[PDB]
Amino acid sequence: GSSGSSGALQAGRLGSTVFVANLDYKVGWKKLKEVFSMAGVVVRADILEDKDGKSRGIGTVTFEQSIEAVQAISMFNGQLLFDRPMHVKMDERALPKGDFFPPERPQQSGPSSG
Repeated sequence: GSSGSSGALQAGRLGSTVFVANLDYKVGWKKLKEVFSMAGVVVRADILEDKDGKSRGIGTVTFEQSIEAVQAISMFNGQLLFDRPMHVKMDERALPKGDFFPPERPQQSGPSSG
């Protein structure tokens, strides 16, 4: 069987979700969320765990509007929390919002007929 042909790329950095890494064990979804509350309202706040169960210093925060999300990422980008720098980067999976329509406008004109 073939090795394993793969393919991917990053074309469209959209969304609000933010990936947080290098967090303190003590830091819980509570504090994390409460903190991110600054940039804006956290629609969904939770922490990422591994097989063992203990958080690997990685969390996830979801704001309401992109604007708010961005602010946090920055205001938190390189922020020293509990004597430990946090890593807030824009999420990868940019899920849509069921909002998109094709360009359809009522325009008809062309008086030409032999």
